[PDB]
Amino acid sequence: NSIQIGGLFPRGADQEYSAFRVGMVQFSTSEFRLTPHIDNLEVANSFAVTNAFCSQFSRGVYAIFGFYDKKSVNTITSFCGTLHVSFITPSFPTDGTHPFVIQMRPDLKGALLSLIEYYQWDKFAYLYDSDRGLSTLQAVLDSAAEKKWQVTAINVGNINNDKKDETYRSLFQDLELKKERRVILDCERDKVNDIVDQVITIGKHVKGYHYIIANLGFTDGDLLKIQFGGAEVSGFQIVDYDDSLVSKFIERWSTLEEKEYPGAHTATIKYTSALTYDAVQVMTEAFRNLRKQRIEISRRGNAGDCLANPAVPWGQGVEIERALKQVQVEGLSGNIKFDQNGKRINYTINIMELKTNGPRKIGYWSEVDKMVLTEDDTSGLEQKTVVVTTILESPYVMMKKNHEMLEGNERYEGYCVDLAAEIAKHCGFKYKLTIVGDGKYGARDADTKIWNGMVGELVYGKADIAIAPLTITLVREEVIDFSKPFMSLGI
Amino acid sequence: NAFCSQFSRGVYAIFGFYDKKSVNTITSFCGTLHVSFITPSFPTDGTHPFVIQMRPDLKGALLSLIEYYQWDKFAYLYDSDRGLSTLQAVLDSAAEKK
Amino acid sequence: QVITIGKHVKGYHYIIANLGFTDGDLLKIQFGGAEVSGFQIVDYDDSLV
Ligand SMILES: NS(=O)(=O)c1cc2c(cc1Cl)N[C@H]([C@H]1C[C@H]3C=C[C@@H]1C3)NS2(=O)=O
Repeated sequence: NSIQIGGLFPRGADQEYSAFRVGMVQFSTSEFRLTPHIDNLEVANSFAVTNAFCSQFSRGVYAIFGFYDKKSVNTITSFCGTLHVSFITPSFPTDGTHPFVIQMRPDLKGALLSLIEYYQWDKFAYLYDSDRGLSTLQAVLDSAAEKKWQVTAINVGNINNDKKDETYRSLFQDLELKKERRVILDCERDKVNDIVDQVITIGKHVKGYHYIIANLGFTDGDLLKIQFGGAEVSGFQIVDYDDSLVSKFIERWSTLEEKEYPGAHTATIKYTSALTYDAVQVMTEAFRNLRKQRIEISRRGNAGDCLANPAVPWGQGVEIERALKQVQVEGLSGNIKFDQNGKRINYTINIMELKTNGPRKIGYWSEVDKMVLTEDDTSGLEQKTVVVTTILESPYVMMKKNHEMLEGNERYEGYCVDLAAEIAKHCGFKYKLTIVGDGKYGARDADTKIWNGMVGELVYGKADIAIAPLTITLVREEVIDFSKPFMSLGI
Repeated sequence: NAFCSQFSRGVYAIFGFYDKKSVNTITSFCGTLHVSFITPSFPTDGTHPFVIQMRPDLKGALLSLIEYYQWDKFAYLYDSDRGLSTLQAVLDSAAEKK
Repeated sequence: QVITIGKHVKGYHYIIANLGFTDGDLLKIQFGGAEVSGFQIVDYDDSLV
């Protein structure tokens, strides 16, 4: 059953079309085959989108797969909601709940709100690009108003190429006026690779700055530039290279010839191509389940003008979309589920931070569950809160009256408490205030030399330091050491 | 449907309104078919040919009025259906005039 | 390698000990913030030059 479909592809989406050609024969042919008529045409001109859509409807196909631009989303929704033709896409998700659209890209916005709330920012800059749309820009301003944030949002996308070396210099020097430190980028990969190079030229990647990339292929762009900088760069991934089928596709993908499939003989892959691959899995699961339920899709006639007045559609496409919304397989993004509208739920997004060795994950974020860090505590050097022993003596070390409600190093008060804070301020270490157990100053035992008290805590390696009323004698210098004396007294 | 029907009718000059969702469809037909279109609707953003528009721009006057009232901190309630060009405009002057 | 590891901000200061100071690349650290001085024996302003 070679079933007629239609495909829309931009002039330059060569990696994506090659991944579609791979996924075409990656799994098929125990059954029905596909008849893809490919349209390597533009996406900006909605008249061209109209011509291609009426051409493929003149063909009379059952389903159309491809991309759309923000100047075409209204046209695609307006034709598909009329003519009941199910349309599937990997592009940016739509704003309104529209029928007959399945969209392969998950949400980013709740993830990005989770990331900002995890880092606990208050004031930042937001460089956005207009031509991807403004839904995230609308979403962050509401929570910025509620969560008392201070956003300086800046449009950057309409800047031409021929002034594109000094516009960024004026832009970041205006950011130097408020002395910005925290930048969220929201662009395509080309604008990211343009803006990272201009940052690394004007010298803004030292320790102190902090960058969040709002894309899905965090490692799909260049990261060898600002890897060794000093700035810290975080982003998101939906394609995790650790997994079994992922690494299988990596080995399958690397061994292909570049000449037959352009952009294929690399290690990594674009997330757009990954979703294009999973789209074939969904689309074949559809016609699989319709032969499971044995429902015939016989058109039984020709199609005609797309301008038919009034045009009348066929509701077996409604049943096609109904069976599309029930597809649940595993793919490169993980599990998939759909809503009542065609939007994706049941996804998982990995949080990816850049380190010196390279990228690494620190946690995941689900469709309902918030940010769960994976407890990756590779911090090998923790400055230990050192052991400070003392004893209760007025006014050297005294209890407070409200010690149960307070905690720890706040509970004690006196001369020695004030002194130890000065020592730790001058020396930069961490400390915890402890008490000697046996309640003594300490002397040695007869015939066994067992120093008890505050002496043996330092002799026997128990306590680390002792700021306390201790008297320099002759018999104490042999086992512990003393500084210069700080307060004189007598019997 | 209406535009294809009237160009099949052989219209010499097209006039009518548009919302935020059909603006690309009409400018994409008119740039190809070279038909003069006239409108009282909201003005566009990019310089498109064959579109005459009677509604004047606003953003310069509104920025001048904010500078005259001498403000620093305010709220801004918007609707999306007329477009978001003014919202994109006032944020840049917010970035400049702090 | 300096411009990769990020040592050309305002504060650092470099002296090139050569004769063709402009014969090498200077578009890299021109906009940095560091200050770079050197020597020339071939002056492009002159007539025969
Ligand atoms: N007047 S006092 O007892 O509180 C007192 C006693 C002393 C102080 C400082 C004070 Cl405020 N520092 C001295 C040190 C300073 C120098 C000279 C000896 C030691 C080094 N030791 S000390 O003689 O023990």
